[PDB]
Parts: sequence; C-alpha cells; structure tokens
Amino acid sequence: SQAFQRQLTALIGYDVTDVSNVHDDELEFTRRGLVTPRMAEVASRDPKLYAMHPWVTSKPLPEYLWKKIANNCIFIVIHTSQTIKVSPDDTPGAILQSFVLRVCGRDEYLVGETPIKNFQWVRHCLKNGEEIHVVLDTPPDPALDEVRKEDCDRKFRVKIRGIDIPVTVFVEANIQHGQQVLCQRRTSPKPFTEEVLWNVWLEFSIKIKDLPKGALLNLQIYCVQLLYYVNLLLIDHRFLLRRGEYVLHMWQIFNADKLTSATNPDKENSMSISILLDEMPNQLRKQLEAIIATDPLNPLTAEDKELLWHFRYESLKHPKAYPKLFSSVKWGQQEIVAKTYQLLARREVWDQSALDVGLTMQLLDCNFSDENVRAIAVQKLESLEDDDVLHYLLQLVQAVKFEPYHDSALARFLLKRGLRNKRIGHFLFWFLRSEIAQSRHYQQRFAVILEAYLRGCGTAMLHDFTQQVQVIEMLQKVTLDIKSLSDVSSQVISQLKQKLENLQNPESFRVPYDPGLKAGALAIEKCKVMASKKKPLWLEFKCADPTALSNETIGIIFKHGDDLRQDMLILQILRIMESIWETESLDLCLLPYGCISTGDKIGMIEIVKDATTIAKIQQSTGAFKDEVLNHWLKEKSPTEEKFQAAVERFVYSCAGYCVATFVLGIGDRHNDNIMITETGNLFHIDFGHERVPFVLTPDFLFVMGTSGKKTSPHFQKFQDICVKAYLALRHHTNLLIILFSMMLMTGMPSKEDIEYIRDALTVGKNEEDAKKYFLDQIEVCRDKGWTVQFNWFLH
Ligand SMILES: CSc1nccc(-c2ccc3nc(NC(C)=O)sc3c2)n1
Repeated sequence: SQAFQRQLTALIGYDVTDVSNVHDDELEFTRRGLVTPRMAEVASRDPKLYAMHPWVTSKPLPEYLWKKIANNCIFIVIHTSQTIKVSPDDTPGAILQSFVLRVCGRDEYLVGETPIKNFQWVRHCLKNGEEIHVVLDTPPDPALDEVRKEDCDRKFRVKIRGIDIPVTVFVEANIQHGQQVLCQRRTSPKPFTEEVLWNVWLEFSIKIKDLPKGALLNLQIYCVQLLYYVNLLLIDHRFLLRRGEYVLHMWQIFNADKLTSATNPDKENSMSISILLDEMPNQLRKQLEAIIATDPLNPLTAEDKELLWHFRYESLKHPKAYPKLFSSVKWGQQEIVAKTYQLLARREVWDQSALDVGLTMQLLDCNFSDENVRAIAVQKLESLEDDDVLHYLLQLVQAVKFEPYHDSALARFLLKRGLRNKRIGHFLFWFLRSEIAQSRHYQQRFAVILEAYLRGCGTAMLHDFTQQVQVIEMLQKVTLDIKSLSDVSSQVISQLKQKLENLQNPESFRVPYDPGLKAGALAIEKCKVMASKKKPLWLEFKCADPTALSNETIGIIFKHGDDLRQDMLILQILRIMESIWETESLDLCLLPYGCISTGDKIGMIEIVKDATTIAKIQQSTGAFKDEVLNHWLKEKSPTEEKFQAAVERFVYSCAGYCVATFVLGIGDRHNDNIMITETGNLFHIDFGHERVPFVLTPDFLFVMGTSGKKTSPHFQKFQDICVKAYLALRHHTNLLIILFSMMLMTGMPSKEDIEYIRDALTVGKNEEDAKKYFLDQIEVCRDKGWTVQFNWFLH
C-alpha cells in the first residue's frame, strides 16, 4: 500500500505529503515535476556500472605520484594470495586475462574502460605507499537495484490588511529580484498591539508588465529594528501572477534564510501578515577590461554597470565578465530583460569556454534570480565528472537555497547525478537529510528533492539508507542522554556501557562518511566518553567485512553542542584546496577527516587512528615547553627514514594548514584543536568551535630546527612550500571568494566578514608582493610564541 510513503517519511525526516504549511501548491507541483528526471536517469543508467560504482578520474596523475612509480610498474596483490606486476595504463578488464576485481574489506570495485592509474583507490594507495589488496570477486546482482513500480500597464500594488501576534510598528514591502530592491513601500506607523490593522493599499511604481519571473514580495516588520520577515513569489510556478487573499506566518530575526519562500510552520506562536493581491575607444576598452578583471566581491559603481550593459555584446566574449554583466541588467524593465534574452540566445563563446567551476558557481549564488542565467551555470556543470561533482556537491546542494523556485535545473542536476552514481547518491542523501533535519527555512524544498532521489536509487540503496538512519538515531538518543548526566563521572561509563547493550539485539551499516566501509557489530568494551566540555561518545565498531586485511576497528565520535554543518563546509573547502595544489604538483598533506551533520548541533566524526592533540602532548610534561613535540615525534618512529618522513610530513601538513587556515580566517586556534598523527601528519579539528594569523608555535619550529632567532634548511623549506602553496591558491582567487561567500551565507551566523578573504588573498597585488605578504605573516607568528596559546589557556 502507501506504507511506502511512511518509510520514505522516516528516511527523509519530513513528510512531503503534509500539506499544512502551504499557501499554494509549488511543492506538490515539484514532486510531480521531478518524476520524469527521476524516470529518465533510472532508464538511462547501466545496471552493472551502477551496481559497482567505479570511483574514477580523467585528471593527469600528478608528478609527485609518478616519483612513486619509478619503475614504470605497479604491485597488486590478488586474493592464499599472489602478487602481480601491472603497467600504469592496463585495464582491470585486461589484467584479468593476465593469468571482477574488488578491494579487500571495502565495497569498492575496479571495473570499466580506464587505466588502473585512473582509479582513485590506486591513487590513494600510491600516495601512502601501501600494497593494493584486491579480493578476486564475482559482481553483486544488478537486480537488487530494483525500483518500486511508480500587456498589462497598471502599476503593481498590494493591500496590507494587518499583522497578528499571540503575545512603534510598521510593515515594509519590497519587490525583490535576487538581492536587488526594484521598489519599496512602507506603511504608516501604528501602536504595537497584538493585532494591528492598516487596510492600506501600497501602490508600487514598477508597472505589472515589468515584473520578472523569480521576483519576491518581501514583507518586513520594523520596530528602528527588523523583527519579522516573510516572502511570497510574485510570479508563481505555473507562470501566473499572484492573486487572492494570503495569510503568511513570518520568521523571527546576510544569510540565505532571508531569501526563503517558506513560511513559519509554528502557527501557535508566530507573527502573521494578512495581505491581499488582486567597438570602442582604447580607454573605455581598458576601463572595461579592468572591470572584468576585478575579484567577484568588488562592487560595481553605477558608471561600471552602464558601461558593461552598453558593450553588452563585446562583454559577452569574456566569460569572466558574466557575473558582472548580469549584475548590471535592470531586471525591473521588461524591454531590458527581453534584450538580456536575445543576448542569452547567442551565448556561444560561453558554451565552448573551458568549464570554470568558480565562474559557474557565481551564477548560482544569491545575486541571480533569473533562471535562464542560472541555467547556463548548470549547463557548464553538465560536463563535470563524478570526482569533480563530489568535490562540489555539498556546496552545489547548499546553492539550492538560492534558487527562486523549488523546481530548477540545479535541483534536477543534483537529482540526475545522484541517480547516476551510488556514491554521489549516497552523499547527496546525507547532505539533503542534514538540511531537512535542521532548517525550517528549507526542509520543505530539500525534502521534496530527497523523495525524488529515494524513489529512484533502487531497493538496495533504499535498504542501505534504512540501516544507517536506524543506527544514527539509535546512537543519537544515547548521545544526548549522556550530556544530560554530567569532568567525567564514574557511573557515566557504566551507564553508557549498559545503554549500548540495549541497542545490539541492525547488525551491519555503511559509515555515512565513507560508504565503502561496512561497520559490523560494536566493540562495547572500547567505547568511552570524552573529557571535553560537550561530552561526546567515543565509539568503535568491528568491520563487517571478513575479507579485510586487518582488524583496525572503525572509530566514530558522536557529538552534540557544535555546528557540524560548519565543520563539513570547511572540510569540503580543504578538499578543494588539495585539488588546486594537486594540479600544481603539490601535496600539502591535508588530513580532512570524514564528518556528517545529522541533526541540530549534533552529528558524527571520523576518528583518525594513531593521533593525539598537541595540547595533550604538551600536558605530558600551563607552563609550556619547546622540545617535547620533537621528542614525542621521535619516540613514536623506529627508523630514521620514518622519522625523516614524519618530520617532512609535518613540514608539509603544517605549511598546508598555515596556508589553508590563514586564507579561511580560522587561523587563531587553541592548542586543543590541532592534532598530529604519529606518522607526522598534522591537522585541525572542531570548526564549529592580541591575535595571530595561524598556529606556528616554538615547538612546531623546534621540529624544523629553529628557536627564536634561527633558520634551517628544513625551515627555509617550510617558507618555500608556504609561498608556493599560497600563490597556488591565489591563482584561484575567484573560485575561493565564491566558496567562502557561499559558505557564510548558507552556514554561518555581514558584508564585512565576506571580505577577509580579499585581504587574505591580497587582490590587486602582483606576485612578488604576495610572496612578501605571506612571509611577513610567518614572521608575525614567531614573535607571539606562546603568549596567544597561553591566552586560550587562561580563557
Ligand atoms: C571532541 S569534539 C571534535 N570536534 C570535531 C572534530 C573532532 C575530532 C576529529 C578527529 C579526531 N581524530 C582523533 N583521533 C584519535 C586517535 O583520537 S580524535 C578526533 C576528534 N572532535
């Protein structure tokens, strides 16, 4: 029967049928709309390849990795087991006749027409110098992917009737098109009582014909302080102007939440509003080019826009110009939007333009409501490969918040690519689910998209998702209860022990942050409760796969009290930073541990094996000491090779974070939050948690062979890597600025904050300046030594 809709609801965390919180039928129309994209991708997909999900690339194997193929040969261990020699560009389809190739312990298969070098797992191994273990296996049944069978010249105007609260005031109405205010009207102020009626007409100056699709009536209540906001889409999803009586429950108090077409579902408590609807000169060329060259966050003066619009067609031959050219369109004029479209009809240079993800992203941000503009960005995304889509997904998802309508190219794109690849499909799930679970502002839209995906991923995936949700809700329950019962107490660990007995009577589940890894039974004697302020559960599980090479059990932390959505975003940008460096033969040894937000200030975390905190390494002797980090680093490594590798790994990873963590503006971190692996790899944790640009303390320096006033061949390497790392990122200024900007608009608590990255990336500066800029930032750190780290102790 429809019991299927109940399980969907439970998977999704929201009931998409529930037609309570709607004043029109856009969500339903979208549920209906997304059926054919769902069905088309399901039909188009190859059952074999879809069943095995080969993680693959096209990108040229980086040089530093070819240095670990100094023989033109690669060792593979097939499983009693035997080693085999294989050429870099041999097919797994070929080396089978060398007498289905599945990775040991993992749900990862090596299949299809591509060199073995083009498989991510192979590239993962070479990076680490670990022998490729592959079980000789027969492919899983594609049958388990079974999908269940299913001309107006009048001026626009609005009647503000009044507002109502259950438990000095004026309404403001704005006709908005993507952050542009096309027109603005106010009501007369009135004493602020529970019910305040105006029954006024507000007549705008923008004529009805001049309303563009995607235009919001944004209603705001002021006391002067903004108190409550609400939005209604003036032109609706069927292409019809808004009409009729409307009662909208408003949100209580810049971020993506202010743009939503959703209404406050809390009717018991919320404020509501009743409304009623019934060829050029050298120099101008030089000025134009200087406009197009400016970073994405550099404001256009009115002189700029009139210029850009005038040389419209000449501006079109530059893709870098597109965000700027479409930010100069007067969307509140019918004749102009028309011209804009004759122009978009001949966007031929952009179609042939090599795909610029950074450029692409801009046309999807808060500043473009036109869906035809937004579509040309989505058009470029069509050519991205899976590996690429996986780098951008979290932020492509977040960009759905900026779409004016629930059904768009973007939402359809994420749907297609999720339906076409289990791994993308896996992450898409948890991303959407995380947003559905915690944003009242966007759950309705995100829930609809997630239904649309779950009704097409097939029964296997469906049952996969079932186990994970069951498990994470089971464990979440436990996570909160313990925080209620609290440094670490005595009963607490026994109380925990006893709770973990109750919830093992689902027996296997995919780790949400690494879908390749099966988590079997818990290891109940290994589970603890950490001594940090928020009392998170240290939990580990035995791997479900018997075909695993070892018994290194999977560790996952469960935490409530911090915004892991923020962690998630930072980490994604970290993976994008590695991705730039990789294309410039740079491995900065970033360790961006796996992490998913599952609810409100609550989620999960990848435990990185063989690592501790630098604060813990200091604790081991408030009176800090210089030597103990190098001392600790030695007493872990047996051989001199390993220690020399470890110290190098430190020099790269430290440079890596110093660059990353500086550019993102999260440099000034406490001791507790930086961690190092015994293998030398350093990494930061907790992003939901007299200044300094980045942590580079005298114990860090001591390891490089430096204290106070000194330098070493290993330290001069550090600066060499930094600078090179620093101007690598700078080559992708436009990309970074967008990602940063979108991360704030969709993930954090202002115009000011958005521009740290402009100062951090030093826009307008030449190359040799930036060299010196970062080198002097290194210098600043040497001075403060332990004063700032001591601050965080006092704090
Ligand atoms: C507690 S709060 C927190 N918040 C964000 C992130 C984290 C985190 C991440 C990774 C991580 N790896 C660890 N490895 C070992 C061996 O202990 S511990 C740890 C902790 N913790």
